Amino acid sequence: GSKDYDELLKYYELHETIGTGGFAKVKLACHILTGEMVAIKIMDKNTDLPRIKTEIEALKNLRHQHICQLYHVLETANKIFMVLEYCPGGELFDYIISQDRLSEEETRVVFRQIVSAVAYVHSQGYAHRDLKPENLLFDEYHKLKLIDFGLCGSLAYAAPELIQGKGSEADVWSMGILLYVLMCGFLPFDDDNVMALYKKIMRGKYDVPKWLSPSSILLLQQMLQVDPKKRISMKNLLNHPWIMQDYNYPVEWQSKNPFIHLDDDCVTELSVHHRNNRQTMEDLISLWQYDHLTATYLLLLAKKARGKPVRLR
Ligand SMILES: O=C(Nc1ccc2c(c1)CCNCC2)c1ccc(-c2cn[nH]c2)cc1OCc1ccccc1
Repeated sequence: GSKDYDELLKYYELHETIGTGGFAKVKLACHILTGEMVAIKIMDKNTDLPRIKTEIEALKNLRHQHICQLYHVLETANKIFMVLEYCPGGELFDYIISQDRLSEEETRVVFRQIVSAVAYVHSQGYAHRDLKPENLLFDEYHKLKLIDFGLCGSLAYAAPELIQGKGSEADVWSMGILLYVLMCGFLPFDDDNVMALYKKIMRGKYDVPKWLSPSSILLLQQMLQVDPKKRISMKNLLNHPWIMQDYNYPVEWQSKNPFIHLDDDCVTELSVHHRNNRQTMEDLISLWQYDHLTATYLLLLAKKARGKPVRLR
């Protein structure tokens, strides 16, 4: 009887509704061809348009093993549907509060996935501008994926010039706020009034607790430079000693999930399902229109790395 869930329910089986906040709620669901669990961000357009499409059109052109992958895309008459990677681990935010502060070791593993994500985003020419621990999840395998692109509670991680409206280096500051929140358990510049914080952010003076490594403070000092030209570049960030402390080899920000290389095993299987020549489907898949076929393929080689047999229904 669903009037708007026509197309969706033809390709997915609905499950437990999550995310309820009027503006958007995410319901997990099962891709029936692949039997693979997905999350679907449901938004009606009665409660904006461009900010969302700026996120979706970004996500259309970025693929990376630490960005929450976007599959099919669907727009109803008064609704919009986005299916994305399954991220049951939850926010890194709650993961922070789970165990008070985070060890330098544990903070190092989380953070290097973050830089590899953000360093790849910058290669393609985008900046996320809104980096908060509420915007990065854990997949089924404790890998980290970033969401809520949108811009391409959110002021504390904002760079000084981002409040000045005066360009990728705003994230290097945001990641510096992240790391401080990671190893400790609190923010560099927070307080109850927004007026006082603007002052503290432009002032750039923040405390430094007991437990922090002499290697950390250096890195944060290079990251929390109100001078964006004196802020540390992404190039030096990928080779930095704190980042190469134990885990000792360059941050592999190179996307291992490509727009260019189509896995044969998945495309051979996909062609027998549609009754096409394999060469015919390969070019068709490379369109990446983010309709059903793209969802089927990208959850098929995902099913492959999952270890499952590469089958449909
Ligand atoms: O599948 C997602 N989340 C998710 C799935 C299962 C469970 C949990 C969470 C909470 C842990 N215990 C219950 C199991 C999931 C995947 C992608 C996106 C997403 C991708 N772009 N934008 C949003 C959002 C998702 O959720 C939203 C969420 C809900 C509660 C907190 C944190 C996050």
